[PDB]
Amino acid sequence: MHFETTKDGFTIAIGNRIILSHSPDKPAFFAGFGEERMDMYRGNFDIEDYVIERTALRHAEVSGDSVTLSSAPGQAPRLRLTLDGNAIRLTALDETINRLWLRVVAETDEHVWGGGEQMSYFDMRGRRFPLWTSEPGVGRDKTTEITFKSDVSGKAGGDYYNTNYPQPTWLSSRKYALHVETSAYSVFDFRNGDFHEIEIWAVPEKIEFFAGDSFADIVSALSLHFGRQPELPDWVYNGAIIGLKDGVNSFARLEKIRAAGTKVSGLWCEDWVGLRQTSFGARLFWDWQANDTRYPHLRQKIAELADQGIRFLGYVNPYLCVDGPLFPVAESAGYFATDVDGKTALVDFGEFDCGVVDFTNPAAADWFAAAIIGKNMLDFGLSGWMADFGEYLPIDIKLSNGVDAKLMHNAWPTLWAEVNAKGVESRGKTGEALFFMRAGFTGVQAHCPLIWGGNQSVDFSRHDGLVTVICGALSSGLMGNAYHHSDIGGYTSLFGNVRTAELIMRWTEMAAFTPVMRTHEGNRPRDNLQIDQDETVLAHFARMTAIYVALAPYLKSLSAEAAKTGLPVQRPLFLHYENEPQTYAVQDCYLYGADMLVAPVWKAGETQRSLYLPGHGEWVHLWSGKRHAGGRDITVETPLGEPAVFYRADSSHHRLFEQLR
Ligand SMILES: O=[N+]([O-])c1ccc(O[C@H]2O[C@H](CS(=O)(=O)O)[C@@H](O)[C@H](O)[C@H]2O)cc1
Ligand SMILES: [Cl-]
Repeated sequence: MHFETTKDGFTIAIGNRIILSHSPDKPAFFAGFGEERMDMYRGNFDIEDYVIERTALRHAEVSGDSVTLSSAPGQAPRLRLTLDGNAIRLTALDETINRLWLRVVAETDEHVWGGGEQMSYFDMRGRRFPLWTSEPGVGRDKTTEITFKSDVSGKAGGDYYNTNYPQPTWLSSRKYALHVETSAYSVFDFRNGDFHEIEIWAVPEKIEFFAGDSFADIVSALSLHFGRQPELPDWVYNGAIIGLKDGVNSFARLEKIRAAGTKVSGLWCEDWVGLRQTSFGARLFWDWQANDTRYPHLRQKIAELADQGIRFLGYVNPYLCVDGPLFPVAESAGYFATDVDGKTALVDFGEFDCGVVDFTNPAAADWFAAAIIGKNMLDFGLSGWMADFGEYLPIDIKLSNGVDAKLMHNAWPTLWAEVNAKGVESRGKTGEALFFMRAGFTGVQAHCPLIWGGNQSVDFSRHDGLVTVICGALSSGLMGNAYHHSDIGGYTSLFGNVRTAELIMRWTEMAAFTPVMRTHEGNRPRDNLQIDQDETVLAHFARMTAIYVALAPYLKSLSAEAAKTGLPVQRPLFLHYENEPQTYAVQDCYLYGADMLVAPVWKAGETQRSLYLPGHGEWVHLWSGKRHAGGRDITVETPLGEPAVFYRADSSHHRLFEQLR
C-alpha cells in the first residue's frame, strides 16, 4: 500500500484506490473515551454509549517509517500509524483511548457488503451496523407486532443489524476489502456519501486490506486469510437431514417420511439429550450425553439406521445446566467462568441456569473436545450435530486468561468453533463429521464446516422470515463461509405465529438449491405443522429431495470449487456480472454456482415470480426448458413445486439440468 504526502496532509492507497485521506480540515482519525452500558437479558443486549471525548486528530507528522497523529500542533501524539505490507498498524500512544473512529474514502455510487452474516441488508450502504454477537431478535422490525411483543415480554425483538455472526470486514464495489483485527465492539457507519466511518471501542492492532481484479479474486484472498472449509462429506448427497425431537416416536415418523419416497441422508434428533419444558416451549436438557430415558436404545438405533444408509446427528452447546450431572464434574475441575468473587458464574437462559465452560482455560477446552465432542458424541456414533450458541458471554464475568469479557465476548464463537473442530480432528473425521453453527466471528471460517441461518420466525416476514436466509447466505459467503443452510419452515413460533403448508413448501423449494436440506420441529412442535403431517406437503418434500439428489453432482463440483478457490456455493449476481451495476444490491436471488440462478418465492399467495436475468447469453428455465435471453426482467409461473430456477445454456452440466425438466 502506498503512502503519499499532499499540500496539507497525506493519502494511503491500495493500487490506484485511495483509502484514507487526511488533512487538518478533513481528518481521517478521531480518538476519545467512553463509558458504555451493555445490559444482557437472555442473550439480547441493550447497548448504549456515553461518549465523554471524541476529538479529531488534526495534526500528522512523519516519524521514521510511521506517521504520528495529535489533536493539534504542539500536543503530544496520541496514535501512531505504520504501514506493514497490506496492513496499517496502529499503536495507541495515549493509553487512555478506548474509542477510535476512522474515515475511509467513499464514492457516491459505491456499494459495501459483508459485515459477517447480515440478515436484513446485504448492501450495507446508507445505514449503520454495530458488530456485536447476540441473539438476532424475533421479528427484528420495530413496526411489526411480533417484534413489539418480543420486546415487551423479553427484550427480544432485536433490529435489522443484530446477528449471531457479526464480523468487522467489508467488501467494497471499488474492488478492495477491509478487515479490522479486533474483537472489541465496533460499528460500520455507511450513512455518508463521501466516507465510510468505523467506530472501534479499542485501538485495533491493525487494519488489513485485500485487493484484486475481480470480486471473485478478493473473496479467494479473504477465504485464504480466514481459512477455508473442507469439502462436504459424500453422505450429505444422499438426501435430507430429517429433524425430529419426538423421542422414540421419531423413528416411526421417519419411516413414514421414507415411505413417501423421501431421500434421506440423516436423522437429526436434538432431543438426544432429553427435553426441558419451559414457557418458550420444548427446549432441550443441556447435559451433553445420550439420555437413556428419552432414547433407551439409541446406540442400537444408530446402528440400524447406518444399515439403511442413514446417519445420525445430535446437538451440543458450550454451557452446562446446573441440574445436570456434568455440571459438578466441570465445576470440580475449575472449568467454568467465574463471577467477581471467584464462584461459578450462573447465567439465566430462560427459566434455567447454566455454567459457562471457560475455553480460555486450555484444560477446559481440551476436556470439552475430548470428553464431550470425542467420547460422548463421535465415539457414540454421531456423524454430526448442531453446534449451537456462542453469542451469550456476559460482560461481567471473569475468564481464566484474565482478558476482559468485553473483549472475549465476540471471540467466543470462534473459540467454540475451534473446540468442535479439535474434537472432530482427534477422531480423524475432518471432512466426514458435519457440525453446523449459527454464531460466528472472525476466524470461525477455519473451524466450522457449515453455517446455518439461526432462528427465523415461521413466516414470510421481510426482517425475520424466509427471505432473510438469502441475505445471510450471500453476506456470510463473501466473508469466506462457503456453505449455508436454514431450518426448512423456520423455527420461532410465538404469539400465535405458526407455520403454514405453503411456508414449508416454499422453504423446501429454496433448500433443495442449497448445500444441505434439513428440517426442524421448532420450539413448539405440536403447535406447528411438520413435514410428515400433511400428504401434499410430504409429497412435495419427497419430490424436492429427489431433485436435490439428482443435482448432487453439480453441488459436489461447487464444493470442490469452494475448497480450491474459496468461492461460496451461493453467490450474489454481481460476482459473475460485474459490469451490471444495477445488480449490486440484489439480495433475494442468488447464483447457485456460476451456472444456475435461483429466485425463491418469499411471500404468501404468489403464483409467479419476477426477476432480472443477467448477462448476454441464454438462460433455460429448469422446469419447462424455455430459453430466454440474458439482460432483462422476466416473470415466470411458480406453482408449488416449480421454483424460479434457470441454468446457463452453455453449462458443462447441461445434460444433468435437462434431466430435471
Ligand atoms: O433465548 N431463547 O429462549 C432461545 C430459544 C431457542 C433458541 O434456539 C436455539 O436452541 C434451540 C434448543 S433449546 O430449545 O435452547 O434447548 C434449538 O432447537 C435451535 O435450533 C437453536 O437455534 C435460541 C434462544
Ligand atoms: Cl407466546
